[PDB]
Amino acid sequence: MVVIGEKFPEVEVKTTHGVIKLPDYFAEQGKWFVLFSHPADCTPVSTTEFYAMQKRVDQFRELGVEPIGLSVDQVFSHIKWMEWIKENLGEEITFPVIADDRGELADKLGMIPSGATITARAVFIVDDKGIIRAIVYYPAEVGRDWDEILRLVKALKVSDEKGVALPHKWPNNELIGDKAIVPPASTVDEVKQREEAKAKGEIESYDWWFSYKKL
Amino acid sequence: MVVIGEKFPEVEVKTTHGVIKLPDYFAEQGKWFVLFSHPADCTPVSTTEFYAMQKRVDQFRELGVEPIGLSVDQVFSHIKWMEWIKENLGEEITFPVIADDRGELADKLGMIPSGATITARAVFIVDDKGIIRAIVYYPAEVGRDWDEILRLVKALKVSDEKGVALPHKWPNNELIGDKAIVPPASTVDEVKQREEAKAKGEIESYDWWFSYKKL
Amino acid sequence: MVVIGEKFPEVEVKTTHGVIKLPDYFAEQGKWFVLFSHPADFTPVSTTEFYAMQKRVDQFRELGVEPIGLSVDQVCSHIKWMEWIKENLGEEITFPVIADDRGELADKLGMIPSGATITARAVFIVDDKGIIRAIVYYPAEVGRDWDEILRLVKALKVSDEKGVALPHKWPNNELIGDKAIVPPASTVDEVKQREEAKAKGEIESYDWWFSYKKL
Amino acid sequence: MVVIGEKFPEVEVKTTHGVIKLPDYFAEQGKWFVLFSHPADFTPVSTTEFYAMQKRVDQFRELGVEPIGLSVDQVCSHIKWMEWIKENLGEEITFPVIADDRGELADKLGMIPSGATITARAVFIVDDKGIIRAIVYYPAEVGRDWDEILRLVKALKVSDEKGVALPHKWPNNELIGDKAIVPPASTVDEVKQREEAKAKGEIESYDWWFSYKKL
Amino acid sequence: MVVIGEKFPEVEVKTTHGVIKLPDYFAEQGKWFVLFSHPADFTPVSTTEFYAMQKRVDQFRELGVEPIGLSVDQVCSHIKWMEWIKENLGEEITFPVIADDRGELADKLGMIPSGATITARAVFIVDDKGIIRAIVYYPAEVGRDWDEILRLVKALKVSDEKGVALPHKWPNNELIGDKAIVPPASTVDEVKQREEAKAKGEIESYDWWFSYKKL
Amino acid sequence: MVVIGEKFPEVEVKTTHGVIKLPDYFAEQGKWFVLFSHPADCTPVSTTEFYAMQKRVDQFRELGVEPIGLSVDQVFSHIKWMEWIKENLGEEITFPVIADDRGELADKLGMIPSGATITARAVFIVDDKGIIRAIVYYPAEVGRDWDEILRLVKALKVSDEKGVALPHKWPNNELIGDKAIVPPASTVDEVKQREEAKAKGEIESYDWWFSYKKL
Amino acid sequence: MVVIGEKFPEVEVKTTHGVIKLPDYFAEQGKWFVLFSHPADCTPVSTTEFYAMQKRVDQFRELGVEPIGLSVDQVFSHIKWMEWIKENLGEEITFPVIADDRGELADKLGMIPSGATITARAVFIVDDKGIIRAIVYYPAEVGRDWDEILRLVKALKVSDEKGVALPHKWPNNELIGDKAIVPPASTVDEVKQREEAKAKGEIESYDWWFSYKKL
Amino acid sequence: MVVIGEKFPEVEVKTTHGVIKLPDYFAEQGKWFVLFSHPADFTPVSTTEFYAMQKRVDQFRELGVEPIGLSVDQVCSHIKWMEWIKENLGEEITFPVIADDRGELADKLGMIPSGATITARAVFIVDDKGIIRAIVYYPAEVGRDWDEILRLVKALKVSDEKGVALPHKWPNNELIGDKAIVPPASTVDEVKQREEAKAKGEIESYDWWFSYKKL
Amino acid sequence: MVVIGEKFPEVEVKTTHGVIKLPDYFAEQGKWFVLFSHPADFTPVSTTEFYAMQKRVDQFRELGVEPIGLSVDQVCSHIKWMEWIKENLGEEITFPVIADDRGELADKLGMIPSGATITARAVFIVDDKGIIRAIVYYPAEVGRDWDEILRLVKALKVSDEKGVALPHKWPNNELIGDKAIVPPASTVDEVKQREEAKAKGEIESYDWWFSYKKL
Ligand SMILES: *CC(=O)c1ccc2ccccc2c1
Ligand SMILES: *CC(=O)c1ccc2ccccc2c1
Ligand SMILES: *CC(=O)c1ccc2ccccc2c1
Ligand SMILES: *CC(=O)c1ccc2ccccc2c1
Ligand SMILES: *CC(=O)c1ccc2ccccc2c1
Ligand SMILES: *CC(=O)c1ccc2ccccc2c1
Ligand SMILES: *CC(=O)c1ccc2ccccc2c1
Ligand SMILES: *CC(=O)c1ccc2ccccc2c1
Repeated sequence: MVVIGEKFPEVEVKTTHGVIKLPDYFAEQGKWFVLFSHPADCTPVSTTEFYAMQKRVDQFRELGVEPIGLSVDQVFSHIKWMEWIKENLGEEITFPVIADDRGELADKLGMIPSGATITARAVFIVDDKGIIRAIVYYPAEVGRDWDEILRLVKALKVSDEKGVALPHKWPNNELIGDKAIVPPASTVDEVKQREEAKAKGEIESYDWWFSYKKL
Repeated sequence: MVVIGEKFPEVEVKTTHGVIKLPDYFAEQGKWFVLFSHPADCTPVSTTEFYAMQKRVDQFRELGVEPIGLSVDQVFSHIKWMEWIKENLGEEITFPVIADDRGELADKLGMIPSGATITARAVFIVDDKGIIRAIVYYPAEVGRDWDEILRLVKALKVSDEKGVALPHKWPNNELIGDKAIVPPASTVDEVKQREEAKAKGEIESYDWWFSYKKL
Repeated sequence: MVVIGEKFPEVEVKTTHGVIKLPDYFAEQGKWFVLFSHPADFTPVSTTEFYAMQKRVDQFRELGVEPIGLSVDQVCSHIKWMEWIKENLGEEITFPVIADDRGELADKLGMIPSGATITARAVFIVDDKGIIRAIVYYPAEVGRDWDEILRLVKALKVSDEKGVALPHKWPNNELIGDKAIVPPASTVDEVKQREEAKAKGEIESYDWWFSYKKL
Repeated sequence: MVVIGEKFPEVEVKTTHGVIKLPDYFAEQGKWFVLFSHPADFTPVSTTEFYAMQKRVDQFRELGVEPIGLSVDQVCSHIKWMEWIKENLGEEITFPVIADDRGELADKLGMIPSGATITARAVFIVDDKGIIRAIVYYPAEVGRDWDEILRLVKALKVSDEKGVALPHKWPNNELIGDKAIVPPASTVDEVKQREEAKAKGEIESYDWWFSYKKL
Repeated sequence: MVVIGEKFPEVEVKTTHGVIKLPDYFAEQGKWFVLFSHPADFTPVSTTEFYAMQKRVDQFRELGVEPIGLSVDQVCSHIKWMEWIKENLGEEITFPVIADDRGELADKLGMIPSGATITARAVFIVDDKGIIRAIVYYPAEVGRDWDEILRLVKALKVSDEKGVALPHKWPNNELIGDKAIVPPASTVDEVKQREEAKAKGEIESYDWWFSYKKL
Repeated sequence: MVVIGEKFPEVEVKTTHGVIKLPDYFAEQGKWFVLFSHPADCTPVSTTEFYAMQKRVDQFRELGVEPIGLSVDQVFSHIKWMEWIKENLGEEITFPVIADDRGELADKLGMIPSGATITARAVFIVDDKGIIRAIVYYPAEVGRDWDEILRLVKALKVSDEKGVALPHKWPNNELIGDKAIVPPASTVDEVKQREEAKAKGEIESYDWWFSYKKL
Repeated sequence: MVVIGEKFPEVEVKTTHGVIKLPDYFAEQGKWFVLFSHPADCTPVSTTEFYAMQKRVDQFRELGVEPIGLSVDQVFSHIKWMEWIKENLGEEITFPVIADDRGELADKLGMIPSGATITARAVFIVDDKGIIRAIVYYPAEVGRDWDEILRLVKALKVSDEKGVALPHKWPNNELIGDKAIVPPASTVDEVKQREEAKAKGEIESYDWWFSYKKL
Repeated sequence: MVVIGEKFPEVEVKTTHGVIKLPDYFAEQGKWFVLFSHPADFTPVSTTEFYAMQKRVDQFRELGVEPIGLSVDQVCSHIKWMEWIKENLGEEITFPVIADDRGELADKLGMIPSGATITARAVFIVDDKGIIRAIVYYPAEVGRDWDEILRLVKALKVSDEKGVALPHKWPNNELIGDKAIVPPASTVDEVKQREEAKAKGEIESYDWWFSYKKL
Repeated sequence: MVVIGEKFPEVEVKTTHGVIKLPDYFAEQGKWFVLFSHPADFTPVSTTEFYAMQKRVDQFRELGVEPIGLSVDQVCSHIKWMEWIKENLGEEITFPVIADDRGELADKLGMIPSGATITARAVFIVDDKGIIRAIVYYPAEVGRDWDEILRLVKALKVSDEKGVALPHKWPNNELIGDKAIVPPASTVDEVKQREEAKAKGEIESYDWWFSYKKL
């Protein structure tokens, strides 16, 4: 019961890093946060996701995006589980993990499938304004791909710094490559695009179909 | 607005290939469908993405999954855009594209962003039984990856046809590789199965809940 | 839904020249507007229409009448259509083009043919009081004639300011010529003037009702 | 939300010994169950309680009463917690533990304290007929005493077998010792019956209502 | 009907010590109170319980908690029953006994069994803030044990002033003995804090969550 | 809640002489019952009415009317209070006393003095048909007069064996005296039913005003 | 349906002394009223009742209570009937007699028996505060006793004036005599000072609850 | 409330001859009834009218009409009134007397004068069809004349049994005598027939409309 | 729709004596009026009645009451009818006759029979106050008797001047004769000659309530 572009509910949650409020603990220091949920149905796949997210927690943090886990568990079970991951899989877990009980956040963030209080492997990208910028709902049985979520958060970043729209499989589109397209003029072209085209920058056009930055 | 597991609503949707009873046009014939969705026809990102997904439509077709597009527009715009893609890109669109003007289904499926009348870049994987099986909600500025929607529907089909859960980034997991994950022992008697199955060597395991097999 | 002499509905809508409300945005600067709706962008007959009435827009502008296009598309590809016309036809486009979606305004002006969702070729003359003065509905397959809408607007301005009525084919009429028609004598006392003003050479007449003056 | 004597709510619970029907599963084999809710897994007080219940689970079972745990946790981390107990405290847990996520059963039993979402330390004695016979609600911070729940169960059993009432701190009451208390005479034939029984010395008494017999 | 941690309902009731507003009488005058409810006056089990409660009312009061009885009876015959106890059992009841007719409070406290009018054998520990700390509903047939209620009140105090949690059967726990339990490390930084304080000799542990200090 | 002539509510309720059903227990043997309910508050007055009712229960019984007390007490307190009567006022109470629960029978009869949750001093005379013959509601503070209730019952009997009406203060009226009043004739036929063989044998005529059965 | 203690329903009723509001005429005059009622005018038993009521109207009024009859008849019939009374019985009825057509007031007070449209023989003693202090409901077939109502009123004024409670058959109780009952002690301190007062001899008692004083 | 020709209300009325259905207890045996209403029994004028109605009750009965009295009184006091008349005046009243309680039928027939509560002196001649044939309303102060009601009833019977009209003071008319007036000729051919019959001796007449035949 | 005692409705009526407001046209002169309605002019029975009213209009007027006719006719037909009466029956008609337009006064006076639009033979006695004292409703077929209406008006006037009630058929009563009936009022001052004259023969009596004097 949330959509893209809606404010994250600014709620109080107990994590393995204190008790925080979400678009305060991250939005205040101008941080995005990738809030990824977990069912308690499948928790060997959750383990692989936690091993992978820590395996690539630098890439998220270099981007200025804070990973933050979530599940309907208690904190003590999570710290014990993450210590198991450190012991068996040789990997710390450095990001916080929310512990919502009775699934209040998942009810107010729409992560509860109907007929089962948890079946969704949900990911929310929330920007430094607190805007829910992208949602993913994998099934419990299929572990996600954090390379894809890395690509999505890189694309959300680039579209924010450079105001562009990011093609399919950017930056490995088969037609284009890594070139991000400037959103087409919703008014007369001259307002920005003719001023800023290859006459006055690297906002070069692509056969008059669009303007790309390659940036 | 909708969640996984929840039934796909019954709705009559007009498409470039006719008018269909959407949850049943594929279910009755035993097909899955990736109801994906773009903001507006002829947008360059949506064009790169229709191109890419029709270039992967074969791989969606070996898996019994039928692509279908959606947009809050008219079939006229869909067909005009499809024949632009036809002539100008060296490939033609071979999947129905819904005209959901009036936003009857996008509202229903939570597909429009907050404060908008246009649709986001959504994907709904719906299975042969008409059950919403997966969702993603990319924003308009970021285009999907269909390789990672192959991997999600490849993994969904494998989990349905073999009763296994699939790890992070399967079949490219860094702990396991392509080996699935068998359901964890959720019973003390079933736990005793996993220490003997590991000892028997039938499956590999880490801790009687994280058990994986080459299958 | 509308008829002649009815107030043009108060509507807020986006255009290639920005977002305006157009019962009275053109009436604020005391100008008339010829709202013409065409079926689809990048269709050749609509392109000939737009090119021709850009070719003759200085004649509409001189008359204090502001052309404004319309179709159920985006300002996206309205701008791109204008750019294509500029390139391949050597002609700018200098008038707003409403991107009324959902067929909202087109449903209030009743210019969606029954059994369709694409606009016909409608034209509405609206005067600087916000009142509809003429409607035409050409079918989608027949391009209009802007020379005739221009003749309409010249004649209808002349009637508006000089209190006259204009004949068929004015100012090229076979009987009268370019002379207008004075309001018919709808009273016995007025018949006295006409039967007498005809004998002073201010107006010519066929009878006391068919009285016309050179102006 | 439940009271003594009320029938235990008919529910499905996923224990660590499979999925069972509560009022029934223990009813068929002529068994009571002491259902005790603890707040969370890997909790210190809960771990002392689980260790102490295992140390005297046989005393509960030779009474015909089967301890069953409960928590807002998951069957994974119940076994993992019970495995921790096995090698750290040397006492392997042999009774089921309900993994009542979303607290729903807890919500029906009023085991969730005010404002919280985790459970308190509740105990429900339920007999063969699925009737709640006793309830305690300790706070999360105070560990229960299973010797008092044993004493309560022993007394609850004797009052059914032998139709008596049991004195305070039976079988170590100050006034009586281990003699039970016959139900008080509630009519004038029963008071004369009691005084005649006290005359024949079958029972002792302090008065006609407070009459007790060794049993 | 009420649960742990709830505010004791604000109500005035008449006792053998006068009419008192009870969540406020000994709340304002700075004391906890143990509200215990017996089914009827001149009941033998209730008589043994009142005898025992007066035997350990000194121990209750020296802890700052005041016993208060309750029954669906009159203040008349409450005093008559206490008088009977005084001559027959040779010790005088010093604590107030609420006489709530028609079971107003006894339904506000969910303290009458199902299919009954008489009250069960309930106990409510309430702190000086008016907060229900613990609840124990015993069946009419089983007399309570006030040594367990003393243990629970001692532990509730020690948990309030010393900010700890108390193990099962404290201060005679099997694993620990009389030593309290420090609240578990709910954060990974607190996990290091417990790990380091363990190598400071002031708490010892079997793990980072199960830590128990000396007092 | 009940009026004259209305059925006594068929209720089962527990007495000092065992659980009985009211309109039926006494109508079995076709004898009436006088149900007198006292408040549980003003014990001293009720003590004097129980003493008086016992002093004249022989006169009530030989009339075929069974006294039956009622109160919102417990049978233990009741039949310890009646023993107090026997011990301090020297007469055994020998009539049943309903110890009703919640005052349910008080609600069935509307004997509640307003504002309070207790009873007034009600008296219901119910005949061998379960019909309420008379109703008295004294206040809690004023004892009744059973002698008056004696002559009300004697009159209610004699009015049934003879079909008469009984004058004021019968049989000690100062005008009419002992003699009853045969109901005045309400049909011409009844007029000759009153003028039969010496006017029904031995009913006399006062002057001509009424006929009476003197004895 | 009105019980002891309820405010008398404020009604406007016609009487043989004009139209009068009931909880005003006597309340706003310092007087209580004994509102009695007979079934029908001119009936011999009701005539004896009216004769006796007029014979002791002086005793009633010197006591502060003034009688007011009532019937479901007309004021005209009361006037005629009282003329018969004055001529034949030689007593001029002085008190007002209500006449309520449709029996609305009699319906508010439950004065009409079931299976009847006429009134029974009711008596409502109401104090100057407007509160119903006593009710009796005799049937039509039994004439009332105004000596009993007079004793009740004498006894019920003394309760208001002297703040006591009056025993059975006061002032001719077979235990006490004419001495009233002081409020029972409802506190252990009150109990103590009750034995002190008995020792000092101001009151005399059978127990600490049954204390009486000679006035 | 009723007019001539209106069907007499169907009502059950308690007479002194038992309950009867009033319009048709006499319509069944083909008797008319003269319903006459007096203010009250034991009224001096009403007694003279009842005496006189008895003194000519045979003339009414031998003529097919049944007298029936009415008052707002009880059926007794009619019986007692006839007994006073039978002994003091020597006439035993043979006709029934209605006693409508609470003025039901009096309201229906409009015989309660304005500002009063008892009936006036009404007379309703009702024929064996249940049709009100005549109405008189004398005031309470003026006794009626039953000879006028006799000649009115004789005239009504003649006019029904001869189809004729009866003159003023028939059969003692000044102009005509005992001869009855034939219905006036309401048609020109009926006029001619009357003139023919006048010139036949079949009728006499002062005009075609004022024709009378001896009968 | 009117009853005895009401004020005669204030109306404007056109009579053969002019247009009057009749409730007060006669009231102002201090005169009663007997308003009588016949069905139609040139009706035979109506003609005998009009002849008879004129025969005794003197003894109506020497008594203070003015006859006034009424019918739903036109005044012109009224005078033509009086003229017919004068020439044929040889007598004037000196009282007014109302013509009401389609019966307004007749319909509000209930003079119109059921299922008809003409009047019946109604009579209304109206005193100088404008109060309806007596009503008769004869049918159209039965002529009235003005000697009885005289006796009624004599009796009404005697009752108003002498304050008595007139017996049946006064002054030709069978029992009393021509003597009136003195009121049963008490009037302590007045009732002394009611006793002495009772033995002086001035006031005779059949009983204490049935008393009559020569007047
Ligand atoms: C959670 C998990 O490991 C697992 C494995 C296999 C499954 C098959 C079908 C449905 C759910 C499954 C979950
Ligand atoms: C499977 C699961 O949920 C879980 C919870 C806690 C754990 C602690 C240590 C090792 C493994 C765990 C697994
Ligand atoms: C969908 C749209 O706006 C569009 C843009 C360009 C086109 C070119 C050729 C044919 C159809 C087109 C449609
Ligand atoms: C609507 C839009 O964004 C767009 C972009 C590029 C186009 C190229 C050719 C034709 C139409 C276009 C529309
Ligand atoms: C009020 C009540 O229930 C009561 C009153 C007097 C008593 C005397 C002795 C024993 C019990 C009593 C109870
Ligand atoms: C019950 C009793 O003894 C008592 C005493 C005095 C009272 C005064 C006013 C109202 C009720 C009372 C009851
Ligand atoms: C029942 C009634 O109205 C009645 C009864 C006896 C009577 C005696 C004398 C006079 C009137 C009576 C009326
Ligand atoms: C009501 C009734 O029966 C009644 C009323 C007045 C009377 C006066 C005199 C004689 C009898 C009467 C009866």
